[PDB]
Amino acid sequence: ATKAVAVLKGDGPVQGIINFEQKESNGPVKVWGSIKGLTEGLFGFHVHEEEDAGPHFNPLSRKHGGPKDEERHVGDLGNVTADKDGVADVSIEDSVISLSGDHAIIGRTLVVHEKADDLGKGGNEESTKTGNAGSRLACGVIGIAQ
Ligand SMILES: [Cl-]
Ligand SMILES: [Cl-]
Ligand SMILES: [Cu+2]
Ligand SMILES: [Zn+2]
Repeated sequence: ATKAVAVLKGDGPVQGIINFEQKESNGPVKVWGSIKGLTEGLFGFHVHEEEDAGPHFNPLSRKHGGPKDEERHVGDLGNVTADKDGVADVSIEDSVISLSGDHAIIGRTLVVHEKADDLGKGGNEESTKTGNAGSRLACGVIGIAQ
């Protein structure tokens, strides 16, 4: 098993610790943790390309989708849901991201957005790029667990 952590920080109050674990080099990745400082609602949650306003991590050159869509970016992890006091519990199992190999998400940037991801079902081309999720509230590099 390979383990990773991203520490989400932003310019506002949004912060959190997100864990990743992958038992087999080609097995599903479990993603979990809590994000605080939000407001009640749905917020886009993706792996972005940045390592060093960049696009979603997309090594296979696909269009944007929800996590369970046949057409999606590798980074497309959908939405997290925060309650009235601004806490979202993240618990995701994903088959497309990986922590090893040619397309490993290690070193890329995890992002939580200001608004909801429309899962590529929106009425414009932007929907097929970013899900119309808007600006970033918090981000953090995905690093191998120390
Ligand atoms: Cl980016
Ligand atoms: Cl907005
Ligand atoms: Cu995003
Ligand atoms: Zn995407």
